[PDB]
Amino acid sequence: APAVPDKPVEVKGSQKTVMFPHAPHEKVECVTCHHLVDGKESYAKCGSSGCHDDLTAKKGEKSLYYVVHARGELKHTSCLACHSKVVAEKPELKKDLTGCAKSKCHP
Ligand code: HEC
Ligand code: HEC
Ligand code: HEC
Ligand code: HEC
Repeated sequence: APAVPDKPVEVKGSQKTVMFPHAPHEKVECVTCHHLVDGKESYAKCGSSGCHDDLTAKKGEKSLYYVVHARGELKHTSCLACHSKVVAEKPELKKDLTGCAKSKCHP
């Protein structure tokens, strides 16, 4: 597959941009986030046209916000869904991984 980015990359929303760092996720399988689409591999941007291209709505499969922040039952793992579990085991990282403000995602 392509080489994983070695510097934080930009995850553009409609107003905010959150930097995503691959290094701390080196042990997570690529497919967990870059999930298969139509049975095929894809490393395209999450908010690509035809993917999670609704950058303003809070819900719906097309909502980038939803695929990122939902803790609900999803077809794939969201950032918050996994972070909740990590935080359950490492409570000292609650603010860093799940905070809406002053977190590692939203400083
Ligand atoms: C606490 C539970 C949080 C609240 C409430 C919000 N976030 Fe986040 N967030 C993250 C990413 C990767 C993005 C960019 C992609 C996108 O969702 O569009 C954002 C963006 C926002 C936004 C603005 C949405 C927009 O610009 O269209 C809002 C209002 C927002 N977030 C609220 C990632 C993360 C993250 C990293 C794991 C955490 C802990 C949070 N966000 C927490 C919250
Ligand atoms: C979730 C925790 C992830 C894991 C595990 C991996 N990647 Fe990733 N990657 C993820 C995001 C949120 C982003 C930003 C996409 C965006 O919306 O901008 C990326 C980006 C990439 C890219 C660059 C594509 C691009 O954004 O233009 C590549 C080439 C990439 N990721 C590769 C990759 C590989 C090979 C992985 C496993 C070793 C891998 N990623 C894991 C989220 C996640
Ligand atoms: C288009 C080629 C896509 C890219 C690139 C990414 N996603 Fe996706 N995602 C896409 C579809 C067609 C679907 C529906 C389910 C399916 O697998 O066919 C999804 C689903 C998700 C989900 C679950 C959403 C739900 O409502 O259950 C999540 C959590 C999700 N996608 C996350 C995600 C992330 C973080 C991506 C970037 C690394 C990403 N997707 C890329 C289509 C596409
Ligand atoms: C589990 C399968 C994960 C998914 C999906 C996402 N993240 Fe993650 N993240 C995970 C771990 C194991 C860690 C490290 C915790 C530790 O023990 O130290 C992280 C860390 C981050 C961080 C913090 C890095 C730092 O600055 O210290 C960020 C900012 C982060 N993760 C972002 C992020 C985003 C935006 C995701 C969705 C695209 C995402 N993570 C998914 C585990 C998992």
